[PDB]
Amino acid sequence: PSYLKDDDGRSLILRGFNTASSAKSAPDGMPQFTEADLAREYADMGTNFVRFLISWRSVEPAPGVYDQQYLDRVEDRVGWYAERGYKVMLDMHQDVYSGAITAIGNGAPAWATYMDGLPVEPQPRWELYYIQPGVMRAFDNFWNTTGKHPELVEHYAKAWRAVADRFADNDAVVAYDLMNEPFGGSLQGPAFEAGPLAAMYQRTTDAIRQVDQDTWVCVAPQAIGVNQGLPSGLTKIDDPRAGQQRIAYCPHLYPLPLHEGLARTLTDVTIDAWRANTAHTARVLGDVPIILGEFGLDTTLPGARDYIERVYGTAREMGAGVSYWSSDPGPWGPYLPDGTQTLLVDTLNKPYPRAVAGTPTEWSSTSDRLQLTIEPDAAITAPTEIYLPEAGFPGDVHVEGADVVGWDRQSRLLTVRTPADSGNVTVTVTPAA
Ligand code: NA
Ligand code: NA
Repeated sequence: PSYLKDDDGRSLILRGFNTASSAKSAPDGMPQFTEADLAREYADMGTNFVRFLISWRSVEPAPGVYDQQYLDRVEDRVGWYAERGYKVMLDMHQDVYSGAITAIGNGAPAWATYMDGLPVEPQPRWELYYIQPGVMRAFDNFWNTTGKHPELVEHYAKAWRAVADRFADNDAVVAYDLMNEPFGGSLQGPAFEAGPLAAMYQRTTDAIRQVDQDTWVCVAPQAIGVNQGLPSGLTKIDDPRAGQQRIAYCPHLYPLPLHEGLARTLTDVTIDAWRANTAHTARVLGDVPIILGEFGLDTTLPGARDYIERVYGTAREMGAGVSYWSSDPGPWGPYLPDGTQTLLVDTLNKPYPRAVAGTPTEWSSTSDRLQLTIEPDAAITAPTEIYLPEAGFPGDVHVEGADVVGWDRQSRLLTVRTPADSGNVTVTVTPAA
C-alpha cells in the first residue's frame, strides 16, 4: 500500500472521525463541536485525523461570491486540530444535493438547485429522497445531463479553488475530499463515474492546483452500490503538480445487512468484496493511498464491536486511513448526548503508529503492546511517532528494535529512531516493568 506523507516524509496512519453531521443544517455552517469536545476526543482515543465537513452553500452563497467569514470559521476550527497534532481532510459535503429540495438535503446553495418544478414528496427513509423527480432533476442539471446548466460544475471547481486558496499554506490540512457520496441522478455506474464524475474531478483538481500544489486531492466513487461492495467504474485523474501525483481514493463502507447469523456472513463477505474493489480502483488511479472516509453503525447492536474491529483490521492491512461516521452524539458515536462513552471509546483507544519514518509493512496492537515493521528510508530524519494509551501504558515504555527519542506521557506520543541501513526493522513497545 501507498501512504500520504507529512512534510518530514513520514508515512501517515490516519485515525479519527467525521466531524460533524450537525454542520449540515447549521445556519453558520459549523458543527456543534467545541474545542473542549476535541480535547475529550483526544484524551479518550488519541485520534490524529478528522474528516471535517464543509459545504458549497457556505463557501459560495451567491454565484462567484465566496464567503471569507465562513472560511475564517473553518480556519478557526482547523486551528483547534492543528494545536493537538491532527491532520485535516476537508470534505465538501452533500446529501440529497441541497437543503433547497423541500432540512432533508444539504450541500449546494439554493441558487445552484434546479428542480424545474418536479415533485419531491415525503418518503419513509431519507435515502429515498434521492430518487424523487425533483432531486433527480437537480442532480441531472448539476452534471449537465440536461444540457441546461454547464456552469454548475465550473462554479463547483472554482468554489473548491477558493477553499484551497485559503488552506494552501495550512500545515494541519493534508487532504481535500472533493465530493461526498457522488450521486449521478439518471446516470448510474460507469456512465456516471467515468463520465461527468471523473470530468468534474479533473476540472476541480486543475482549479485547486492553480493555488495549492501539495494538498492531497481525494476522490470518491459513486456511493450507491459501491458503498455496499460493488465495483467502481471511476477512471484515473491527472494531477498537474510538479513531481509525484497526490491523488488519494476515499470510498465509504456501508454493508447492506446493517451483526449476527446470516447477516454477519453477508457483512463479512461484503468487507471482502469492498476490499478487493477498493484495491482495484486505487490501482487504476495510480497505486494511490486509500482513506476509508466513512463507515459506522449503531454501537448498541449485538456484534457491533466485532464488525468495528474487523473493519479497522482490514484498514490496517490495506494501509488505509479511517474517519469513523461520526463524532455526533448518539449510539453511533463515541459519546451519547449526555457525554456517556459508548462501546466505541474502548474499541478505538488502542496503540497505533501515527507517522512512520519509512513504509510500515505490517503492525499490530493490543491494549498493552504495539509491534511495527518498517521498510527504511534514509532520507527521513524525523522520528517514528506512536500513540500509546495510558490504560495499558501507565508509566514508562520498554522498546525493542529502536532507540527512544522521547516519551511524552501527557500527549501520549512516543518518538523512536531506527536504523536505515539494516533492512526492515521491527519495533516492539510494551509497558515498563
Ligand atoms: Na434554485
Ligand atoms: Na497543508
